Amino acid sequence: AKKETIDKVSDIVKEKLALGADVVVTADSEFSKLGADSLDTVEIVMNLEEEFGINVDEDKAQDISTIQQAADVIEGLLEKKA
Ligand SMILES: *OP(=O)(O)OCC(C)(C)[C@@H](O)C(=O)NCCC(=O)NCCSC(=O)CCCCCCCCC
Repeated sequence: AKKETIDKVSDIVKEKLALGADVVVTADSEFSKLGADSLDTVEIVMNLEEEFGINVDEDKAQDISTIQQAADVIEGLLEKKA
């Protein structure tokens, strides 16, 4: 995934887990480290699915460990369609 796609996901996540002002997010930052809980984590994918207009199961998003990890998977879905 490019730096642009990462910024979009990071922007939404940091905002979802906090204000994003007092929180630092990186492509190497793990979702668990950010504090993303079960109630939050589900919200992260929910917003991304709506923002990116895609659909992904939580089971598949298991290989996700960092922000970019999800970014790469999402980019793949976009390429699949159209
Ligand atoms: O929701 P919470 O109160 O945290 O409940 C936790 C729970 C008690 C259910 C615990 O037993 C639990 O987590 N069970 C499920 C197994 C588990 O530990 N899952 C961890 C989820 S973390 C995860 O998936 C990290 C990546 C998240 C990616 C989200 C964005 C993906 C976009 C494609």
